[PDB]
Amino acid sequence: SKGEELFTGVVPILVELDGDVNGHKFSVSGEGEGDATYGKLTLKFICTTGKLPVPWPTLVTTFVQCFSRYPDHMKRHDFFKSAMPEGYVQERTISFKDDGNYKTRAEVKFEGDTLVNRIELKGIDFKEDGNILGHKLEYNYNSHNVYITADKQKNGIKANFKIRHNIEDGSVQLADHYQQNTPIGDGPVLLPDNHYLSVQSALSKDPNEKRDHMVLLQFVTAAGITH
Ligand SMILES: [Cl-]
Ligand SMILES: [Cl-]
Repeated sequence: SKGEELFTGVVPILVELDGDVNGHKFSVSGEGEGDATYGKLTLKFICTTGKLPVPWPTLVTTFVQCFSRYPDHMKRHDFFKSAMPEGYVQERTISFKDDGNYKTRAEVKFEGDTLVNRIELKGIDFKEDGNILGHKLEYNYNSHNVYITADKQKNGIKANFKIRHNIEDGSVQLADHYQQNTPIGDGPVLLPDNHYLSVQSALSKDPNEKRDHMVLLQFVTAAGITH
């Protein structure tokens, strides 16, 4: 079907983010590939402006849910692939409990044969000595569920979830995520019933890379519709 046929193989990915958090500006480029048949992503991100002024884990969710594995019985409800190749706009607010928030606007679409995620991120109201700008968050990542609902009015979807970032003192920082996705163009989309994505993410470093960077391996599987 439309869009999902573009994901049967391994697809190259490009990620590009312009960020400004509390006035601290940065840019990040990423490259890698996705194999939606297995829900599999492999990505490497490089901060092209120097040192990243926020913890890498805080950007994971912002840096391509069209690569989720939708089981065959759920494929009528895979919005993200259905919008391709024209794509979708993905907007989020990420509210760090007792700290500031990120607002992200992204366009996810094909440019030629490459799946691109172009993002602008703005962060406001952060504590300069908080867990984010104080770099108190551990370089690790928990497994989470992403809860998806249809947005009939906008012909798209919403999602809600709460990321839990381990802090170096053995506590956890909550990062509430509010998400809205809108298809690009007048084409057909598959609006889903309520369901979720089960997401596991592993963060590492490239031993040969001297720039500030993050390697991400992620598995995402849709679930919650069966009966
Ligand atoms: Cl970090
Ligand atoms: Cl969760």
